[PDB]
Amino acid sequence: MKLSPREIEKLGLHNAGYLAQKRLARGLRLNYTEAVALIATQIMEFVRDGDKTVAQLMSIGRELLGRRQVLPAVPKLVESVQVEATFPDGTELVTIHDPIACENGNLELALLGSFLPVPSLDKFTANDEIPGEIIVVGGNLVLNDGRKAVILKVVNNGDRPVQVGSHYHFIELNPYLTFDRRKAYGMRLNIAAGNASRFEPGECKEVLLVSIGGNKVIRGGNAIADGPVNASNCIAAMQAVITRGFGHVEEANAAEGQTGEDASCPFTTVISREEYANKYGPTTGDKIRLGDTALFAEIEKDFAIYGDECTFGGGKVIRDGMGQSCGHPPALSLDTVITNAVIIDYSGIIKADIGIKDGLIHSIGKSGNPDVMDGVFQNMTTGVNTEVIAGEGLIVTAGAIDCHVHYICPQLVYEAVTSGITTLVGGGTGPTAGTRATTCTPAPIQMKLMLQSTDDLPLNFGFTGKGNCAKPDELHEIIKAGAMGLKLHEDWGTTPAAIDSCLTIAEQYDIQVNIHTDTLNESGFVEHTIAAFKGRTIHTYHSEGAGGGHAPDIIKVCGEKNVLPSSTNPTRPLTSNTIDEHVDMLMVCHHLDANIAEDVAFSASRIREATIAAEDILHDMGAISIISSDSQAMGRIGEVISRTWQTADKMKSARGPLQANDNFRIKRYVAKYTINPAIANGFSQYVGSVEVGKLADLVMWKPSFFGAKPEMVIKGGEVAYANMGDPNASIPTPEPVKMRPMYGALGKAGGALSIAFVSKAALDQRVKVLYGLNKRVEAVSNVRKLTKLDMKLNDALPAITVDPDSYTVTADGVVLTCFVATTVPLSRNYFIF
Amino acid sequence: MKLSPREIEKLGLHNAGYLAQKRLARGLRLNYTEAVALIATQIMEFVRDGDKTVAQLMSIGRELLGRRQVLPAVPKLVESVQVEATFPDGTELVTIHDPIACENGNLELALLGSFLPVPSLDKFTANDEIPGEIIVVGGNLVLNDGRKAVILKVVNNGDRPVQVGSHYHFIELNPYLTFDRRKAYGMRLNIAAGNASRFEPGEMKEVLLVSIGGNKVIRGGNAIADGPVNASNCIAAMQAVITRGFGHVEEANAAEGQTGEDASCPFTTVISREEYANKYGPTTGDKIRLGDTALFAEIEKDFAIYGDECTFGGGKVIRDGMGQSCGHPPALSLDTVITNAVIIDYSGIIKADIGIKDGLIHSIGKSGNPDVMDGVFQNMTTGVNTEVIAGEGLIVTAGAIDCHVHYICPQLVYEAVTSGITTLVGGGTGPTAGTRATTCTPAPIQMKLMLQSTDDLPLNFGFTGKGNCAKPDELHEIIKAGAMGLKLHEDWGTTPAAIDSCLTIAEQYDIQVNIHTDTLNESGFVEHTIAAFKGRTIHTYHSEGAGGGHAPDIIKVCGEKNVLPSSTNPTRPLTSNTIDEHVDMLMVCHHLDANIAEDVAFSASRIREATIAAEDILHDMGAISIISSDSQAMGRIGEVISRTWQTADKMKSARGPLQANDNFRIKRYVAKYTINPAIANGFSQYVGSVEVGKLADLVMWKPSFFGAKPEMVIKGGEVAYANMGDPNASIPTPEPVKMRPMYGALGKAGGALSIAFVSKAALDQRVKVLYGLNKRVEAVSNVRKLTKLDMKLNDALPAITVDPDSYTVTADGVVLTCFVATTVPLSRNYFIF
Ligand code: NI
Ligand code: NI
Ligand code: NI
Ligand code: NI
Repeated sequence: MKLSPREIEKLGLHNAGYLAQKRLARGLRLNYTEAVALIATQIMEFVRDGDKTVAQLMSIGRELLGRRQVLPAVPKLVESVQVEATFPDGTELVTIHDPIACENGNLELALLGSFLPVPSLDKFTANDEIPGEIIVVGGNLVLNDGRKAVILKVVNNGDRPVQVGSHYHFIELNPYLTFDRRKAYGMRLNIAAGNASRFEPGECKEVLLVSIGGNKVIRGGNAIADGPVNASNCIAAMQAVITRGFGHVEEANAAEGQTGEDASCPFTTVISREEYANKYGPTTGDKIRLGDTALFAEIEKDFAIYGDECTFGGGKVIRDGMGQSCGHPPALSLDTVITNAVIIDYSGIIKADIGIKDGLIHSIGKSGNPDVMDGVFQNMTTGVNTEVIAGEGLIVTAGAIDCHVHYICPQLVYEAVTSGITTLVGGGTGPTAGTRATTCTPAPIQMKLMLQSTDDLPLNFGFTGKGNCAKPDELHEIIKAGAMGLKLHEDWGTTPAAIDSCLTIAEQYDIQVNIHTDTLNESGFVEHTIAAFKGRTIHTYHSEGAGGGHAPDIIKVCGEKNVLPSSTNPTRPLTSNTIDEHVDMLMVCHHLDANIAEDVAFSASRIREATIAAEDILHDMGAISIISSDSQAMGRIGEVISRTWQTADKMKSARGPLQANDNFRIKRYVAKYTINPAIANGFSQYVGSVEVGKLADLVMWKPSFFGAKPEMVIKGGEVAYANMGDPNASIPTPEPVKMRPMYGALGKAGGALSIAFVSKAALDQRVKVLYGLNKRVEAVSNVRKLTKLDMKLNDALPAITVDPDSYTVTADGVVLTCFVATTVPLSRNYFIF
Repeated sequence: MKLSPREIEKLGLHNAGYLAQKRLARGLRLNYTEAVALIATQIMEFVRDGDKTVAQLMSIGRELLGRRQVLPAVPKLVESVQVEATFPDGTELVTIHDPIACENGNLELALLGSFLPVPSLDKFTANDEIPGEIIVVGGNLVLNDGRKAVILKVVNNGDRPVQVGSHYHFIELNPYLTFDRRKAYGMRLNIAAGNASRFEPGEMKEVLLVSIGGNKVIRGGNAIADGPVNASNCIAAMQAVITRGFGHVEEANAAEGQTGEDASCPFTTVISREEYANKYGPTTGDKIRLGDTALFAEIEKDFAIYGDECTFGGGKVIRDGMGQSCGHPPALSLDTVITNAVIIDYSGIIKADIGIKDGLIHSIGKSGNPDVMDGVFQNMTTGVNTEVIAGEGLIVTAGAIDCHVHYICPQLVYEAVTSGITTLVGGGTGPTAGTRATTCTPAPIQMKLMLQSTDDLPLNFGFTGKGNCAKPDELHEIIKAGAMGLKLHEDWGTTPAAIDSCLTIAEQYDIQVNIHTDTLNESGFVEHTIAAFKGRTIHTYHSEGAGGGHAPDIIKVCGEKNVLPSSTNPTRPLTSNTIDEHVDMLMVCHHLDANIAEDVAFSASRIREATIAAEDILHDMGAISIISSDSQAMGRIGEVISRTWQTADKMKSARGPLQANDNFRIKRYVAKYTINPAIANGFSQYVGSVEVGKLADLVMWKPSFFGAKPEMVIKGGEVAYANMGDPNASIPTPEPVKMRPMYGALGKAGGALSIAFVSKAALDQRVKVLYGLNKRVEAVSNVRKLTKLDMKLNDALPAITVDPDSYTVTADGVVLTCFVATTVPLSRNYFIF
């Protein structure tokens, strides 16, 4: 067949269309991903037929699926569908804009060529009544306040069209525009940042101009006015205007003034507030729905000065001598700027530009060019050598950190980064019995190998040894080898003696101890394991206990001051299939028999509605500080983030507000998979939050998709993984769009962008050198003096009791009961399976 | 002063002349080295004076030192003295040939400028009555037997001199030589390999010509006769002789025959036998005095076919198409050939060419070009790409192997290679108390460091850990780190428990255990340590015991079948200062007081004339198998070799012959610092003898200096260290000549040429990769099944008793007594201090 790659991919795309076609013919309402596959698939077939032109399919594509055939969110999610195919005259791109352009679509034609029977309308469900919607405050904003202003007559005396961007130095215009060049001096158009005025030939326009800000130095254009704005350089600019024949007619009468903050001043330009949000993303006071949850994030603070937003593109702001600085010291240009980002972080929900330098977050604030703009500090310069990642309208958060990882297969890793995870911590050596049961890399040799194995992958890694030992001998060895933490697991024996010996070792080496307790209460009940901690910091895995630990009351640990507790994700939150699923999963993982009295006793003692319900609440209470996966050993790597938001969404709907928005809950929860995993494991100076001085491990989200599927994963300042369409296409957006590794994941790049975390002892020996690692290696630290109070926004310490028969949990006197949700967000709207 | 390096060196050369001047003024008869410094020094001063010419100094230099002023060896050792100095007309080279050209010299003039009083003749001792002398068998040798021959008239009709080498293809000569070219076809001159016949213009000579050998293929010269010699190529050669105007007159009458082995055949050429030895070094039956000892090596076998010796030089044998082959497959050219070497090695004293390829000894035999010489095998081809090291007249031995090394300072190392040592085995970490007492590199960290440290040094290295332990735990670790052997030392405790635990480990890891027993008999007497061996292989260091062990009878170990025993070198052999030196040395190392009864008791129990006398004998018996240094911890790195021969010289003179030459003794001893240290430590497949397949770690000796100072040290095929004179000079021989590192000692080369030995367990983990070592790393093996019978030529097992009071040693019933020698060879004749 001589299949080129693009042919192979389209076969896949087609397969997805056909599956969507089969669901449609069943009278299922299609989700976003289904609508897309189906339409791209048909477009490709119509091109194969050879009967239809591009202009035709542009129309035909709007009339396949109608409001009736799709889910309530789809008409807002599907802005359009793009695909390329081979027409009779070669490859052509077809864009279908607003494909849900009607009520009924055309079923016959949506299925045409599939040979699937065409369903009747009444086979489809009835329409129900907008993910990531921006709720704009009512009103207008005056651009560019407190600046000298002038209105000038401008003529296009050329024979061709001339168009001028918002930030072009007006004196430097095409010599064929005629106006008062002297009055234009130091001025630029008073219009929304990044648009333009178009002058057809012969046209006369009356233009509102406003003064440039900051240092008021003009660079570029025609070099008419090179230099700082002053009386002396004005005289020189005018000399050059005359000599070089730049169109000039004095307007002695021109209205002059300033942009004053009051009503009906003719120099001022206003921008409708809904429209501000659409161009540049939301600003202070606006709220943003997280994905299709019920959560709203309100912009708390904005660094933007209205009218100088950093937007990149033709005629736009980020151009030489305008928004892009020219003449500052080269070493301080930002490597990359992320423009107009909504940052959601435990430390604040804000609107800001983010500058990246040397793989690090260099600054957060208002960025651009100090020669032309007020308010640009010397650490936020967009310069010649600065790349641009456009955040307008998107959310940025820290890369997620999953601190309960089983390295069972390398593909867990791709699934992780693709969901928004950039750091993994746990143990394993591949698909062995030991690794499948416990987060342990047991032999020094295997430490060596896992570090070397994962050395090119664009994530930060930590590996943990087997902590189950009643003598320190072999623990010293595994830490010296490079383990950055130890796992105490019952399958290797978690006994008071092992617990003690392992914590004494943690005290010496400043590493975290993660524990899965003695479910069987073989050598003690939970109180005996707590006693054995002896007031020493310890991280308790899946603290609720479905995934392991003292039956039935391991959850008591969420009330010990020295315990840092996490949950794993599959019990999150309590939903209608939770219990059934987990019982059987337990039966499967423990090789138990549905028909034996005691097998079923063990399992009913392990998987308990009363405690999972309590887990939803303690999680909302900030009594459980972290959420993690338990990847392929009871939990799900790609669902750390979504299960966090699904827990938040359920609690918002069940419980009281926590402090006219959901900010306090949003920040509490984002902390559970970003900052708190980093604190617990001892590397929070390097990652876990959007703050200056930390790795620029950064995930871009569409608000409509937030918490389900991100756009782009930045690793150490460079794009590591991202949504990507047809590699052969004329743009990146045509089908099939899927998460693929990017330049940050090829060759040596993964290593240059990331950190392998080891113990200080291992680093003292330079295991980075010994092991031949190209990834940066750093030591973990500051882990032996943590208490629950060091967990950001999750420092609650209830008195917990658990009834040994009913399993009912009481916290601070209050019986904890929670309902069984029948659905969750961030699921049916997003996934093809 | 702006001193260049040469100026700095000559200052040292001067200082040596002046010291030699002071000694002469005292009426000391000078040795070789003194004579040289003195004469070069005066020559440089006479040059400074500016009064005398080169030709003058050439005569004056002969009349400074006379037979009276020098030791008996000097007139044979000092063939000449060369130096270069700045005359009024720039730098010029002065060679003084045969500087002892008279009886009285000229004292005043030998001191002139030194302002030292000129001694009178009677202050000098009276003359006494030849180191490395060759004793030639009486007679002649017929060259080139069994070959077609012809005598031809040859005339030089050219106007300039023409000279032809022994192996040039005669038909290929200058076209101005006139002779019968057709008879000359396939012939060459029948003269000694490497010389020539000179034709002045117009001269007529009657030349003996003999047929070429091997395949008889002609290549090179003028391309007259390109091809295998046969009637068809003859016809073509004659065509080209006619066409190209090569001088040709038919000699219809020429005498034709062959080289018969009878007397007075006019076609044959004989070489006087003494002359043969002088040109090509000795052959079968000749004998060579080792240095200035009484030892004589007789050549047991010669591979040469008389007349085809490989000698390289202008006009000589090793030239394109003659002895240097042209047309064989390029991959099989030797990298280097050592021509006409006497090899002295445990396995035989012989005469052979030695072929080196890929740093290994590739072949031993008759080397050359199979197209023109008989007897050249395919693995002995001197090719275009073959380097020549000329061994004619010289002795080649394996690199010495010192297996009792304390790494106290890096300089031990240079002192070792410069004396002829290429492998070191021992322990240490530098000048610490532990390393100054024991051959122990105790920490894994220090193993890594010492291997990294010594990585560029052109010697093979083995490091040994601390074997003193009653538990195996840390012993496992040091071997895994890379130790290739363990040392049990009393200073760390050599108790029966430690001995057992250590040897049990050696059985697991296949490494050698070296021991210095419990001198104090604190824990047991020697019996008890022997019992603790439990029949297991163990290397006993300084088995005599002055250097350490059970007082007074450690020597008993030389009679245990599982013991491999070595001596250190300072007690070798028993001479008049031995006992006095050692008592004090013991006092100093043990911080003892001459005035405390028990300090003097311990000392007298440790240092024992009776046992040291017995050591001379058991050494000669082949009852002690190895001689080693104990470098800087009672022993002397640069004297492993000299002390071995000094011992052999003293026993020759004291005892009966061992099997009309000294071959058996010579071989027995050479094995003590070559093959037996490599067998005992487990790397004898790589080094320790001049045998095919092993590294080309080879030392070139002048017989006159053999066992004192070597000429050249070849490390893995490349010269690593050698005598070198003035780097500014026109030749390499002018003063000051001293041992200097060569190209094998610079940059990356030392590593490329050598091996670091580790345990198999360490190599299993790739410590070579972990430690970033550029030196090749290999594992030691085949060491736990050795018995004294595996020691080459040193396998004797006497029943030994030692009287606890008289210290008298008895071996097989015989009381061992030996005299205190007053002098030793390989000392006063050679050293400047
Ligand atoms: Ni677990
Ligand atoms: Ni787990
Ligand atoms: Ni010793
Ligand atoms: Ni020693």
